[PDB]
Amino acid sequence: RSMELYLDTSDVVAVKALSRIFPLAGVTTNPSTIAAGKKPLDVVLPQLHEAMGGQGRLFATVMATTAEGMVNDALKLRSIIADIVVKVPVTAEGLAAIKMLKAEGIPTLGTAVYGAAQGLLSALAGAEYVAPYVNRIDAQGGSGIQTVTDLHQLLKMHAPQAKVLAASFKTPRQALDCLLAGCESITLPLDVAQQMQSYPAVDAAVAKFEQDWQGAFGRTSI
Amino acid sequence: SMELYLDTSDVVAVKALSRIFPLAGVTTNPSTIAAGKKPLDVVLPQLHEAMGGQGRLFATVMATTAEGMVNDALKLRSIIADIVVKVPVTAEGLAAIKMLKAEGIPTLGTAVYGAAQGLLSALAGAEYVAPYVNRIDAQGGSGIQTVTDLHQLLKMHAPQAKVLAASFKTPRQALDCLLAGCESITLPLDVAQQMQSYPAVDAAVAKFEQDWQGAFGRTSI
Amino acid sequence: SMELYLDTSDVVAVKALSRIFPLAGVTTNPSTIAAGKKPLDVVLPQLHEAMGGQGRLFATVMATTAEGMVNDALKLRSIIADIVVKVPVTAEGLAAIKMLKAEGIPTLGTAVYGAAQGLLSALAGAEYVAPYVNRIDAQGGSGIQTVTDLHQLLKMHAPQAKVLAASFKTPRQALDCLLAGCESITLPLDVAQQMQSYPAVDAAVAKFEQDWQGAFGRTSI
Amino acid sequence: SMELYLDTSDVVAVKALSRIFPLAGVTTNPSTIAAGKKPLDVVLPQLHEAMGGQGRLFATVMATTAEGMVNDALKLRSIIADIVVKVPVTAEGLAAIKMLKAEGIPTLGTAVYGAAQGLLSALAGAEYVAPYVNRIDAQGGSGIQTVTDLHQLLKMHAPQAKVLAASFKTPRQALDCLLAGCESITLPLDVAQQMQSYPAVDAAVAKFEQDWQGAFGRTSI
Amino acid sequence: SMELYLDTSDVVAVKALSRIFPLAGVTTNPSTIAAGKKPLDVVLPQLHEAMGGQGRLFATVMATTAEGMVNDALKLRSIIADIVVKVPVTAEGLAAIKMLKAEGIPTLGTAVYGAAQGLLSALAGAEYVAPYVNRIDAQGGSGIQTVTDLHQLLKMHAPQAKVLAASFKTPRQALDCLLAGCESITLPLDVAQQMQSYPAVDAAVAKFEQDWQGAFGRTSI
Amino acid sequence: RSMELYLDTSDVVAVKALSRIFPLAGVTTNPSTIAAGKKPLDVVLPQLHEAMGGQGRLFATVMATTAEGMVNDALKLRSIIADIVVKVPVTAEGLAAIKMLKAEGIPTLGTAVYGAAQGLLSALAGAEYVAPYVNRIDAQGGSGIQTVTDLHQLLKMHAPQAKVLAASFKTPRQALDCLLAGCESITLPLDVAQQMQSYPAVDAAVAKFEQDWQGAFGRTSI
Amino acid sequence: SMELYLDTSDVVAVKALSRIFPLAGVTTNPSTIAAGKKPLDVVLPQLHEAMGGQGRLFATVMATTAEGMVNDALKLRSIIADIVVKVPVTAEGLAAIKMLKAEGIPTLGTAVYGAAQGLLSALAGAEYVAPYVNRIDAQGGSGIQTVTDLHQLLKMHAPQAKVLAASFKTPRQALDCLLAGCESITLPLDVAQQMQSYPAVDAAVAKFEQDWQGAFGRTSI
Amino acid sequence: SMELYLDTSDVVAVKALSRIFPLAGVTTNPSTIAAGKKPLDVVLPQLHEAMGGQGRLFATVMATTAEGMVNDALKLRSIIADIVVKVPVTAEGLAAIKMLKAEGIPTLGTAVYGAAQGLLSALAGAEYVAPYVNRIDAQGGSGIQTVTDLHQLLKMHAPQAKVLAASFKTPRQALDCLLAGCESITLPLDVAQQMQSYPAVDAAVAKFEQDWQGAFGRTSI
Ligand SMILES: CC(=O)[C@@H](O)[C@H](O)c1cccs1
Ligand SMILES: CC(=O)[C@@H](O)[C@H](O)c1cccs1
Ligand SMILES: CC(=O)[C@@H](O)[C@H](O)c1cccs1
Ligand SMILES: CC(=O)[C@@H](O)[C@H](O)c1cccs1
Ligand SMILES: CC(=O)[C@@H](O)[C@H](O)c1cccs1
Ligand SMILES: CC(=O)[C@@H](O)[C@H](O)c1cccs1
Ligand SMILES: CC(=O)[C@@H](O)[C@H](O)c1cccs1
Ligand SMILES: [Cl-]
Ligand SMILES: [Cl-]
Ligand SMILES: [Cl-]
Repeated sequence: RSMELYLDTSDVVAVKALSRIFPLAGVTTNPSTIAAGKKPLDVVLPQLHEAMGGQGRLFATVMATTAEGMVNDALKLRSIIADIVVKVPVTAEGLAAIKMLKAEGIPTLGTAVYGAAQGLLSALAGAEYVAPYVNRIDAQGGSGIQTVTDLHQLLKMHAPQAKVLAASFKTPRQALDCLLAGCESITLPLDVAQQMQSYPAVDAAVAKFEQDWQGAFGRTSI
Repeated sequence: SMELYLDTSDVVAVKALSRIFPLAGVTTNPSTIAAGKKPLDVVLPQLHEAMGGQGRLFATVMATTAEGMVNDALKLRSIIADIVVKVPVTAEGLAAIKMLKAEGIPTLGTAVYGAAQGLLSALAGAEYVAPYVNRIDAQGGSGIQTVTDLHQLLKMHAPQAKVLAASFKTPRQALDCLLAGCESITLPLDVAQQMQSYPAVDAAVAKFEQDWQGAFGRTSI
Repeated sequence: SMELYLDTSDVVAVKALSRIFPLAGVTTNPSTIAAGKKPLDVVLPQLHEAMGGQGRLFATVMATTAEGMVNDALKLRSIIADIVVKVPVTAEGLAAIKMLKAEGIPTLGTAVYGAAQGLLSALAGAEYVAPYVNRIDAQGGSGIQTVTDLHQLLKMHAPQAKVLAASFKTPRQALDCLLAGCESITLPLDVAQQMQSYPAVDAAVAKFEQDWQGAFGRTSI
Repeated sequence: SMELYLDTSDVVAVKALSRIFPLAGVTTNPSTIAAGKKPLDVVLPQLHEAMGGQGRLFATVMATTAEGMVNDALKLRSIIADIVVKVPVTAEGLAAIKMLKAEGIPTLGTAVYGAAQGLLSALAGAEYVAPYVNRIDAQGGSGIQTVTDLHQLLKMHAPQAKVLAASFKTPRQALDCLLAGCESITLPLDVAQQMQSYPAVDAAVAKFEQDWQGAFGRTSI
Repeated sequence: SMELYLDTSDVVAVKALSRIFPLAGVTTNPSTIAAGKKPLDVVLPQLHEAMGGQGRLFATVMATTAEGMVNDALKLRSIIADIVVKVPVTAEGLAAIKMLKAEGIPTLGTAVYGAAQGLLSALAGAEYVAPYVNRIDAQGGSGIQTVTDLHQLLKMHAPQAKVLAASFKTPRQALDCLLAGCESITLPLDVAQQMQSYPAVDAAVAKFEQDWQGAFGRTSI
Repeated sequence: RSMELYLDTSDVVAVKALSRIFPLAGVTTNPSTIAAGKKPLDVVLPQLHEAMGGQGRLFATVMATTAEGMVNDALKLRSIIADIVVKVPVTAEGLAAIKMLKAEGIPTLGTAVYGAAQGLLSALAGAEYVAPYVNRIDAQGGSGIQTVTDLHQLLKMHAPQAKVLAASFKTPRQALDCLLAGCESITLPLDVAQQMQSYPAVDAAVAKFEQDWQGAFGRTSI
Repeated sequence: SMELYLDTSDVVAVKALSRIFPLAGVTTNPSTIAAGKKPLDVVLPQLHEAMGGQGRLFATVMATTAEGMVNDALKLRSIIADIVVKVPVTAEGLAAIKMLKAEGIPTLGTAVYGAAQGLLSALAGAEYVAPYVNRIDAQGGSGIQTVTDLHQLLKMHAPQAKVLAASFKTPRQALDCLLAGCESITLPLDVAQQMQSYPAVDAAVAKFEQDWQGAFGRTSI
Repeated sequence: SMELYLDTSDVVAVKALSRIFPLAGVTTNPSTIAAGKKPLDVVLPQLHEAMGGQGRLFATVMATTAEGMVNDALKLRSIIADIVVKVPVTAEGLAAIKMLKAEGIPTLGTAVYGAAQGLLSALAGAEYVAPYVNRIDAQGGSGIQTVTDLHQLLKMHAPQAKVLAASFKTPRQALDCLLAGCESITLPLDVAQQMQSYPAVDAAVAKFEQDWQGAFGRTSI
């Protein structure tokens, strides 16, 4: 029943480096980070999978406007990565697509979720993950944390096969607050993930350990 | 696990929104049947087909004695074999719900304006109870508090029944009902159709498209 | 799952309301049987018949010593094989409830005015505990608070017992007991006949009939 | 499910109240043993007999060292084979409790003035933990708060142990302890009597009788 | 259920307190080893023996790089076969914890100053997470809040991990961690030595003795 | 706006002894304790007044059963003690009496109060103090603390010229809980007051002060 | 605005810390006076001048009878004319506080272990009430809860008095008292020192200096 | 009534954002002054001019000793006669704040990482206390909690002082500080720039424009 922690990036190098340190469940991509990488899906998706040692889940986003075109995008994505999770923006056509994909047996995530009812609808349609945009919700004068709180309650009561996968972070604290509200998965962008490697108090505590050790013995080693 | 219903008799709307929303069914009442100009024997099968043969239908008895309500219920079931029969929760309605429980015909208790009235309908055997959220507000109560209390009462005192909240003017009313734990909900057309547009979602998707076009010169996968 | 009871000895009213309400049985007390002016050997089979041979019956012992109360319990059980014996929660009553649990005759602890007294009766073996909600109010206490505390005590510390709340002047009191978790209830006649009319529900049904008429020329299905 | 105890060494009171209260046993302590002037080998079997040969008994060790306390335990168990041994929660007492757990002799941690101390006694092996509610109050703290915390600590961190609350001046202290989840309790005689007999219950039974003799000219059933 | 630990490497003190406290084991850290002036291969078997061969031991790695930390873990395990390896939760420590999870060596994430950092160590595979309660308090934050948050985060998002709170100045800090749900705890010597004597307890036992000798001439049973 | 602590007794020697220790505002008598004292009102009441050194408020209960009889009793009590406060049990006739005595300008207390509504009624009729029987309410299965809480709120919102004067106590904790609920005055029975009279922990702290002082100066005193 | 005190009789420390800390004065007690090994007539003026003639002084009576406590108050006030006299809140101390109020000498009620005790000392006339926060904890209670209740009691029932919390092992205890509304406080030396230096502050000041140096080739102006 | 500040040394940005926002002034620190590459004597009057010659300026001392910081403050006040001097809340900074209050120079206590530290700075005389919200988050605490506690501490215990919260990554952090009561705030450039873009507002206005055009054939008044 462990939580799932994802990297929100398309940057293969960073995924390889951070995979060594973090207990990562996989990588979420979106069209903007794919485009930023400049490499097409059929190139970058296997590269990201390789960068995680072949383990973990990948997510990528459909691009078509109509529900049926979104199903065709899903089929292409799955032909690139057989067990990829298909992200579908939760519009009306997106809801139709999510229902179609549930009928086809292809796992989906409802993305670009700005409110709890919209998120719950995508889960009822069949999405196994629902991704509210926490920081984006804030920026249009709402509360991303409250949306995550409500959405998580609604999924657990009314669509219990789905999880919240919160996205859109500017600080580690936002992600902490989402987890404290029960949200069962999370995808962190690169800078937020990197702010979680510091803690100078830990460094000083290890330094005092070493000073005491090299002071009773003649060693910093064991 | 929750059941989302559409509160209409408009067969065109049912077919359109069946494509978008995860509908569990359609609830009719006398007023939307009438406004549809079509008799039960025509529009009930049209509704059933408009959601692709899956889905639950609900329709309201019209008689005013309990035995008359049982008669109405039998006619409705002969029109649609698995239909759920809405009985307004009056004294006679409670009698009808009791008799129909005996008959093995599933019932919903409708026109509920208060938590205890709703619980009674559930105790008599209704497997759904439908408080009128917005109408409760309109006589100076709180439809949300009635749904909250009714849900608690059903979950500990009549656990076979669900709240099926109805009567909404805004999507937020329905969201508040769901947050209070209400297990099913039926939405009128304009509320469901407000749950379709999201400007910020379209702006994010348009930005995705623009970035994709800047990098790959295309708009497609 | 909840048990709804009628608190009366009036046989004609039990007959009348057993068709409408979903009754689990009837509770009598000394004052109620004395208003009836028919002895326990008459009115108890009549009350049993007026519920269609269904539903449970409750009646109160009159003796003052535990051994006397046990004798009364055997009398009542000889009149109605499956009757539940009401015992006022005094010291002797507590002793009698213990004795009756040893005998295997189900009891209810009645005339409870405080949570601790009620819990003691449940621990003695009573299956139901009956606080007098309104009478507690009149002592300057809070019937609702006592019911709330008693239900928590039973669920934590005597889980084989249920609160069967009694003594009501308004439907709201009974609803408040049910929302506090109280698992059964017995209503006096007037409070039963205040939950059986709602002008808003009749107006709703009337508007439904008006639309049906204005669209099909009939008020029938 | 809850265990109610009497906090006394008075064999007459035990006989008389075991007929009325659903007692699970009797708790003795050195002061009440002394006040009875009878040694343990006399008064413990008297107490066991006054409970009708059922019931759990508790007695306190008197030794000051762990190993002496273990010897006191063995003495106590020779007097009453299934007695629970009360050990004051001092450092030596914690030692004794661990030893007695190894020996298979059920203990109770007594003279508990704080929640951490009580949890320690339960972790060492005590199956009951006995905070002194009123004494804690008298020292400037809150006995109810200590019972509340200790019960939470036991259910999370030593789930084989129960709180057995002791030291009471009013029935309300006992009730507050039970509402806080306390699974067992032991009452001193005066509090136990205040829990029997309430004038409003007697007035209610008297009015029941009086109008049972108004219609019907009788006293009985 | 709960696991109580001593935070020390003083072998004599461990042998002494293991007779009184219900210890689950001993945690060491590099400062406390150094202050003991004995190397690991000497003092770890000594602490194990001083606990009587039962009990879990914990010891900290010294390397700065993840691979060297894995090395230290193997060495520690050669000294004590079932020892838990404490890894400070840095980036390299997180790497070391993931590697050690792959190796099947149980780990504790130590030097934890915030809830998210601790949660990460559990996700990487640590079975225990040790926030420094008082050191968080000293830097202006709240060690109790960090423990409260961390416990919730582990119970819902990393359920195979427990909080093992460390760094205490008062018994009240440890109590508050346990009231927050903390499933294990490691106490420094002075703090363990302060929940070891209670004046009001000794006064109660002396009152017992006084009454007992006023009645039976003697003390002892 | 200091609270008022009263002693609930008519034992003159206990009043003199306990007034030395405690900051008493006065003494409340009732018929039972006056009877226990075996001395008529015209002799105990002046004795109690002097046992408080002349300062201090006195309270005594009427014995008559009709409103006009109670006004008579009140006039007699005021002839004994010019500024005595007249206690009136809150019955229907008691309420009529309190209205009449308000008209007379004679301060009154509504006593034998078992419910918040009853107590508020007595204050509305003109009582300046209202005395719920905390422990008697606890005794018959209710909550004297809740009754004090509700009564205090009612008086502050709806009868602000009146104060709660809580009575009937088996423990000091009941009294502290009344005070924490805002109750503005309290009358303590002898045993409860006497339990508020020693604390071993304080004596241990003082003994340790003395022992450190002796170790440093060999003196024990200043 | 708040009064922050130092809880010491170390003259050198008082002079040092008075330069850093915004102190309103110094509280002495018999233990710290004795540890300084100088009598009152010597050390009190030394402390006064170590605060630069500003600041209030507090000192404790030694006598055990009320008359003796008053006599001690007179000696104390002849040494320091505006000193506040600390009286331990015993029965005799309550008497002494009453007498000193009648004399017009300001008092603090010390060694308060419970909220009602503290309230009594304020009612008797004490301008300050000093609970022993950490010592209340060590007895198994909660010093923080005592301070909270006492502050509420003083504000509604003895408004001329302030809580002056004392007895601290951590700065967090002090902070929790101030958050509870505590209007004055007195810190021992080690807690006082912990409250000034924070490594993260120094790190931020160093980063500021480094940026300045990089942009201007200096660390000044 | 609340005071909104811009946290920058960028003279151009100050002029731009002065046009939009209701600024009360500008806070500088060493890092932003340094990043601007202009000495205090040059950039501080530039900033004053960019604010239209009104509003408050803040600048930080660089010295490490109280006496050094005081002379730094004198230099600052010679550049800007009414400037507020930011002093990092260390021990030396505390002494500096006390001395500067003696000198009548307004100060702000900066680099506050905990509520107690900040309160000390206000008690020493600082008119403003600046916790570093985001930096507190970063080291494992909660900057929002620190702001909340500090604001309560200042309002109860140092009412002449205001929280001036700083260090922000999002507008939400600042909103949460204001909702906790914090009375002043200083925003970095990018957060201030997120607070001037509102897509839904632009959409509503464009809809206004379109309706006005469809009715009057023009877009203006
Ligand atoms: C039973 C219902 O569905 C009603 O809510 C109907 O939709 C309304 C018309 C005007 C207010 S409510
Ligand atoms: C237990 C009952 O059946 C109620 O009728 C109750 O006994 C009354 C309250 C007020 C008058 S009678
Ligand atoms: C632990 C007990 O058994 C109680 O009886 C308690 O110790 C008291 C006796 C008298 C005043 S408090
Ligand atoms: C080394 C640690 O992690 C702590 O266990 C240690 O006990 C403390 C040092 C300063 C305050 S507490
Ligand atoms: C009327 C009073 O003033 C009370 O003292 C009353 O007499 C009590 C009975 C039991 C405890 S208190
Ligand atoms: C009056 C005092 O300051 C003492 O209570 C001192 O502060 C101590 C606290 C804990 C052990 S000694
Ligand atoms: C002290 C300040 O004025 C802030 O700029 C603070 O230093 C930071 C927040 C995020 C990165 S640095
Ligand atoms: Cl049966
Ligand atoms: Cl050690
Ligand atoms: Cl008396």
